Amino acid sequence: MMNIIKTLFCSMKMVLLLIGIYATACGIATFIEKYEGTLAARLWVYDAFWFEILHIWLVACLIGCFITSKAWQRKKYASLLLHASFIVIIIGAGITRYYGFEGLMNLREGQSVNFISTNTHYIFIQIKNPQGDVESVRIPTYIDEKVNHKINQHLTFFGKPLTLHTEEFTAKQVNMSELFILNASIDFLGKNEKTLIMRDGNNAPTKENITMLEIEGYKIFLAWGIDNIALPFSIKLKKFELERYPGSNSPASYTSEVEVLDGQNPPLPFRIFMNNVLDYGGYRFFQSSYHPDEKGSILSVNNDPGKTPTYIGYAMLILGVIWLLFDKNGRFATLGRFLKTQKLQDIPSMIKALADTSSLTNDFDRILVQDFGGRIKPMHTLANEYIHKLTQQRTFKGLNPSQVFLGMLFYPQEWQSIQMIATKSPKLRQILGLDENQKHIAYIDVFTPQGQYILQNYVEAANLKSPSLRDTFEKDVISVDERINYAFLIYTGQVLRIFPDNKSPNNQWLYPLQAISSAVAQDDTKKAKELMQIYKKFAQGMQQGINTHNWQEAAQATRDIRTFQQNNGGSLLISPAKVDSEIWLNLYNPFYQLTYPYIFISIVLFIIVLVGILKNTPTRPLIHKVFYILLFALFILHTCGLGLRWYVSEHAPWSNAYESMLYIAWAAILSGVVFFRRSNLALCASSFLAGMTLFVANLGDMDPQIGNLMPVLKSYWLNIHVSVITASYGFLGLCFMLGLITLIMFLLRNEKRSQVDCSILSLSALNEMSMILGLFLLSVGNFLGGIWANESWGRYWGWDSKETWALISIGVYAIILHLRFVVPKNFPFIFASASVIGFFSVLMTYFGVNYYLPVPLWVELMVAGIILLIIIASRKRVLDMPHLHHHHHH
Ligand SMILES: CCCCCCCCCCCCCCCCCCCC(=O)O[C@H](COC(=O)CCCCCCCCCCCCCC)COP(=O)(O)OCCN
Ligand code: HEB
Repeated sequence: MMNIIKTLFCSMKMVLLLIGIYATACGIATFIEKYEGTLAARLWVYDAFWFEILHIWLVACLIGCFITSKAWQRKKYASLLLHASFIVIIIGAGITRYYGFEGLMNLREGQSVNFISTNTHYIFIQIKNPQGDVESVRIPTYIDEKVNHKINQHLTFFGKPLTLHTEEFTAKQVNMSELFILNASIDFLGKNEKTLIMRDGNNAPTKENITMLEIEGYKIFLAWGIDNIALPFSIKLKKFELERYPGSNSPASYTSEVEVLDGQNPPLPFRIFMNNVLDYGGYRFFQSSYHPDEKGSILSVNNDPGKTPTYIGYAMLILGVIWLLFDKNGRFATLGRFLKTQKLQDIPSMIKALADTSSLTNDFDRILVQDFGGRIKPMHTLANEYIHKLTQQRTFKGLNPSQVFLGMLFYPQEWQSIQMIATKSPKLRQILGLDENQKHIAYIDVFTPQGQYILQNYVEAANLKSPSLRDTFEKDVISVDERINYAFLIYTGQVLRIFPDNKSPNNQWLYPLQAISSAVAQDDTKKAKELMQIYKKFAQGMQQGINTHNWQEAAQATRDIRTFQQNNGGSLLISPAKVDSEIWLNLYNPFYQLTYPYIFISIVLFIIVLVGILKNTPTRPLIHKVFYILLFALFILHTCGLGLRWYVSEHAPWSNAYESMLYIAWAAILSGVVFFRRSNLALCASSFLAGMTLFVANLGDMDPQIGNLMPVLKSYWLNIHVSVITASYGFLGLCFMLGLITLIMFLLRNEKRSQVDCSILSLSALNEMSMILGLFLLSVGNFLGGIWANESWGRYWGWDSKETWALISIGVYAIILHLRFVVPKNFPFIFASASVIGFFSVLMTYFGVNYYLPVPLWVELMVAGIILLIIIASRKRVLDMPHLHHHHHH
């Protein structure tokens, strides 16, 4: 009966302590991860028995706390669903612990492989009992080099049980032989002995057949290394392939094209692009690496039956959050009701010579060109995309993208010294030099004084391992290699994919040069000279134009080009009206500009409402009318622009990732405008959500902008995830601000102006509401990351830097909220203190981890002020939170 459990003291008082213990453990894990720099941290905490008991303790106490609170006598269903989920989540992780297979699969031509090779290391012990039997055991013993654990496993049953010990990693490798030597001792009745292990290479234990001991009942077999597991079906390669970028002989994309077969089930072919996955059984396969002989490829493999229950838990959690945010008698709506109750050829001047014309651009935008992905495009968009992926700036020093495109084409050697290419990490620039706080590099910078492309070796080594989770640097090298190859393609004309190779579609659409040299010269063509003199006139007029500025000869040349394409292309020839309309859209669309107002308006309305409640009198409805009218105007403009988007582009609002989040922002601002011509803060929140979603979506088309043949980060899950996390941190910052304001106000009250106490209560309520929103959004967000990882790059959630700390933020804010039930009185001041203090978890997750993947006394200057403020303000902390009052009272 529960009376004993009450003497176990399972109640909020203890649930808080368990959550705090879990948080501090998952935190300290980060520091030991750094200092040990290895899996040793997982040895101490993540996989230790600590959690394997603490999670059960937690679940049981949750159950007990709901029982003692009689949560099911009251109806309260939405909150039940919420804590119902976490139980499902944790039990799912639990099952994932025991049944989570893992390993690597070595696919090779004509091999017909059956074995997974595990990355989990193991030691092996076997004894041929005098009965010549096979008693065997496998012990994990996951040491590598930074940790050398004393084994304590002593099991066998043919006779007097085995006992074993490990001493020291006395390895002597020379890389001609992989001598991972290690010394150990073994015990048997009257026959204890000392031994050497010498683990073999990570490929497979075969040489470790040492056979250290022989006597029947004493014969022994020891090994240390990887084990293998057999699938129920065979796999083989059809033909591996690895394309190169032409300008660097560097790898572009992997392709497997494998086959699956069984002894009676006929073979099934299957295809795997570098981002694709195979699923035939419970197993799932991720292509992750290729052997440098380029005749075999490695697949990452996982099986985890815990997936479906955990997904059910995620769905339950989403539904619970959405339901609780509106269910009356929920704390959020109840605080809302409380609030409502109380209320040659040099660079300089070439930029000008390009910019101040626009005449050619007005028509060269109108040419039709291929992306060589397979899609025709109007020039403006292709050049926009190329310039945007080279320079992440929406615009350069000048030169609307088409202008810089022409410039790089026909004044190349100058732009070759311009710092176009963007680079993130300073480590990469450390190879190229000039390691200031630079944002860009020049194309010349990547070459030796000789013709050597210097980054080639770094990238060639990195791409072989980059597809998995990796250091930033391992991503930056390949991104910059891609951008460099694209700039090479922009040079020497290999992007001006104008001329069709045949009158019938048969579309390849050749370059300028090899068009003349090949198809044009090879085939009769006749249009040879025409095309020759057309392109030559183009080049001549352009190279003259920088001098004369009345270069319209290139404009007539462009008319010639367009007429040629018009009378040489087939049905692929888009109508001129549609081309004009597409460019017209790409210029006029609002979604770039609209990022700022949705934020600014929300903040400016929020601050004035804050000034209102700080003096406890309500704001005149005049401002409500004004700002609702402004939101209405922005909404009308946005809706019409989005409708025009749908009208011009057939992208079917179940569209590309970019437009989908535009529709989500539309929905958010709509919810704002339609249902809430009642309360200003609803406009604030709705506009802020729409603004954040819009900004993240627009950014999602800037950096991930496609070039050719490479995939990008357009996955719906990742975009939603980033947007949610950003909004959550915004809400949490607002919480921090409000709490700090409460702490300051506590200084002011002197019993002469009791109104400030009603203001205190109002602010505490608003802060708690905003923190509830923050916590719910952060909860959903953090798990969307685990969803994304599971379906994109690999296994699942995994104890990882910044992930544990997002979990710590969740944990701390959970502590803060339920806290209500523990602390008996003076809730306002307590809550203000905690709301300010807990912000450091978000600050960690956002900035600090990037330092701690030291004494920056800036943080000391911050925390000392916070501490002294709390100190002094505590002197007058006596207030309470009733829910029925007016005027002098709340
Ligand atoms: C259909 C099949 C039916 C089978 C039969 C019925 C079911 C029997 C079930 C038996 C279950 C026995 C075990 C129960 C206790 C296990 C508790 C620990 C579970 C756990 O740690 O899971 C981790 C998963 O990661 C995680 O992500 C854990 C989730 C996150 C942990 C915290 C929970 C979510 C956040 C909210 C917590 C509370 C908020 C405040 C903190 C494992 O680790 P791993 O993934 O590395 O495993 C791969 C290792 N090779
Ligand atoms: C998501 C996040 C979160 C988390 C993590 C949590 C976690 C928790 N939690 Fe929670 N909760 C929550 C969120 C939360 N939570 C909310 C939102 C609520 C609602 C409030 C009210 O309604 O009151 C609650 C509520 C609640 C309550 C109250 C209800 C009644 O009626 O009584 C309790 C007791 C609890 C406990 C708890 C515990 C023990 C734990 C550990 C696991 N919670």
